[PDB]
Amino acid sequence: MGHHHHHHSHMKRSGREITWKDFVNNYLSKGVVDRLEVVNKRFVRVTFTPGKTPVDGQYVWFNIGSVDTFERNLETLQQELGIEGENRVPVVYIAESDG
Repeated sequence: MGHHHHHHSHMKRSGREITWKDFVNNYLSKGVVDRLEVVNKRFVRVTFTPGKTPVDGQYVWFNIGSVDTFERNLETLQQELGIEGENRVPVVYIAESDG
């Protein structure tokens, strides 16, 4: 049960640091990605579809720096891989001043 874990602990970034190319091939094109949550605009968390991996399943992430560059590449990437409205991966902008 992933319910009993360290709740009173800081978000250790997100999880495992991956590259954009690894993201595309092993996750994005496989449809196992639900959404891309851009946390504090520093990086993007690859959110897995609820069922594939739990919270304890340890989510993956990648640094972008240039949020603009991330978005241009993502929307191009989607139109290349034939992603239409249903497979379009929702981009959720996150920015807590705490981080």
